[PDB]
Amino acid sequence: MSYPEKFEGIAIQSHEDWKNPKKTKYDPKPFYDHDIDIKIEACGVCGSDIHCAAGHWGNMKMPLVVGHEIVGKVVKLGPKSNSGLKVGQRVGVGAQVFSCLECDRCKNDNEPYCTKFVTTYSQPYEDGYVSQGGYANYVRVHEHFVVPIPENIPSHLAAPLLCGGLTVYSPLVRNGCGPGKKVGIVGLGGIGSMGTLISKAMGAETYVISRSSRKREDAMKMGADHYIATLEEGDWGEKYFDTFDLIVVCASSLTDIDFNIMPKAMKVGGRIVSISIPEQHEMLSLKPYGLKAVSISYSALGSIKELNQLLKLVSEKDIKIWVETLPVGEAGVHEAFERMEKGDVRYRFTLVGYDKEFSD
Amino acid sequence: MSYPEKFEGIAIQSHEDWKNPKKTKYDPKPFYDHDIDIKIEACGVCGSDIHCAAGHWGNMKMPLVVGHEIVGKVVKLGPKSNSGLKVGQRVGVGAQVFSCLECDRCKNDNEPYCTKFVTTYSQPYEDGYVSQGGYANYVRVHEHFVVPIPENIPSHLAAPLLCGGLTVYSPLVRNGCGPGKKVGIVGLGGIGSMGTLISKAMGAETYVISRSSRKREDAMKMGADHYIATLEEGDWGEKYFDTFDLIVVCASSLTDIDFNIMPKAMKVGGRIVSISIPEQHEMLSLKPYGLKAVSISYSALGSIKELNQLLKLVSEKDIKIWVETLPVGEAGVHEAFERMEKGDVRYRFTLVGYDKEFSD
Ligand SMILES: [Zn+2]
Ligand SMILES: [Zn+2]
Ligand SMILES: [Zn+2]
Ligand SMILES: [Zn+2]
Repeated sequence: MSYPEKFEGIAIQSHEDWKNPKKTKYDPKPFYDHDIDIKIEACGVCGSDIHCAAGHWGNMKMPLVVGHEIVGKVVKLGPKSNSGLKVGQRVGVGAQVFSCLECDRCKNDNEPYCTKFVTTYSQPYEDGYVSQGGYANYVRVHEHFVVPIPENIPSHLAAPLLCGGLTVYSPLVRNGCGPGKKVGIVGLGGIGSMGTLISKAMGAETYVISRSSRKREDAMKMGADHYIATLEEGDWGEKYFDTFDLIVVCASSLTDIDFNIMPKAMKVGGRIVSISIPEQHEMLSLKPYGLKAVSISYSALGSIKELNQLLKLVSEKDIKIWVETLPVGEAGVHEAFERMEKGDVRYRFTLVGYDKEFSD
Repeated sequence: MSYPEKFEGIAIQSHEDWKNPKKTKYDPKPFYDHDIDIKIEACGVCGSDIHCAAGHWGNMKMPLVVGHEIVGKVVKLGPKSNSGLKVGQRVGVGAQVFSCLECDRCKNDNEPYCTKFVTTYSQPYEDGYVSQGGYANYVRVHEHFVVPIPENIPSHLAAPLLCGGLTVYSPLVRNGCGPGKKVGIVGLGGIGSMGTLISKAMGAETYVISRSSRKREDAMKMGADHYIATLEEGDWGEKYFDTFDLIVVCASSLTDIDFNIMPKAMKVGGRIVSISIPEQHEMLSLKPYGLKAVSISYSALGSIKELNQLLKLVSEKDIKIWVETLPVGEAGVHEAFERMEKGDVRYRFTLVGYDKEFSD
């Protein structure tokens, strides 16, 4: 039925047919004093969306509404709200929808790494409800995770930042991506793109590192000071020896990426940071010997503090990311999905046209 | 014969009988304009010494004089010397005996990571000679790697710093080991000890992390604010969850050290740094998933700049390391070796009594 009691959205019915989501009606999460209800109007299709649906993460309780690069308007503030959000205000939600907010890690701004962390969708809250939202009309989120969206940034062009962009940003900021640093982006995909842009925006000689050359042109349109085609190198680590300060590996899987060569290209003290989460059956594997004065680590999402920093940056220096809009709906999602697997996206798919798909 | 033309020392004759070195006479490295000849009077027995001799590193050209925690006196400066060393001066030499000194990494103070790096022993120079020195009367080293040894630091108590100590120091300094930081030392062995001391000396709440409790008493005598016995924990990473900033793993091998638990105990941004080099057939193996906001890397020796920093620190705050002297000679080395394998050392063995073992 109408808003209040029931939410509607394009939802997965079975991992078996994850490519065919059907519009569905479901009960929202119980509303809490700090929660906020946001009427959605745009949602970036995140690679994670695809892996989840396909069940690459495991068997998830269905039905299931995916999507977590949300940009909608505030349509109802809970009793104890104090974040300073007004009703009808333009807001965003990313991958995190809950945290404890009391631990050291939260107070210290590392909510993605909280003991009691909960993700936007597919995860049951401490009370049982399995997080939904995304490819739907409304999403119910705790105010700490809802953010203001700068005026100049358009919805379809902001949403992707709530997750993908943030994901690249966090490690880039945290590891000094800035003036005079040499940064490599491994995998000019959805997240790969924003990182390439975000990276430059920060003033770092950005190198884009892909396999073929299919994307050389784009990487360069994006402002990448350099591009590297692995298949055309034999030993790129050898050629680019001692050049990088930081390399953020953001690629769907971690198979076609030899991790015994990469270190060579890192400066003493260099850092390789992966943004990936592949089909569980996968593991990041590399020869130990090589981590000689070069560290390797993994990163998850970012802290809302940073999510804000990014939005601001994307806003202040007019960062135009590459998005191709699709119409929300059993179809749009389908295409969206279909294509994302084929890798047939000009980097980011932002679902829109929410207004004319759910009605009243 | 006498000094000039031939050097003498206790040398390995075959990996097969690496425990029975025999006093030997061998031709020094050709003398070069910056080289320096140091008459040895003390040399710390380094774990590396043991692995090399045993052939854990591979088949090495024999005879072979091991030892690279050298402390002797300057007995001959080469033509172009300018380091400012005087003759008869007290000096030290560690594991590095050569570098290019022109590359970025050298000028930038990372000579251990130089393209043309050469180690004190077992390595042929760009000209062919296989680096010796250590358990001998004289060692011939390029001035860049010979260092002044503070007055107050006794020889047998300084030598171990030239390698072991430096090895722990480097990563500790480089990763902020200091006031208000929580640091863990994994493996209270030779290097483990100095690190425990050095660490405290710098003002870091030092935790010592070993297997049994056999060393609890010592670790505490050393000033360790805490001690942890793995075998008595079941899940120490769980108990010490989110506590460490840095952990330096300095243990002979890397087998009895589960690396899927350690990350848990690291703070977001924490760092695990190994100092180990095990019997080649070995590899540092751990579940990928865990490097969540925690990085893992490896480190080699230190930069002479740091080697100096350490000597200074050990000197200014009177750091007494744990050394048990032995008499250089077919015997002393034997015992030294024998014991080091059994692990029967109160941390560091410093060979001495060089004066009365080689004569004229
Ligand atoms: Zn995501
Ligand atoms: Zn928390
Ligand atoms: Zn050594
Ligand atoms: Zn060099």
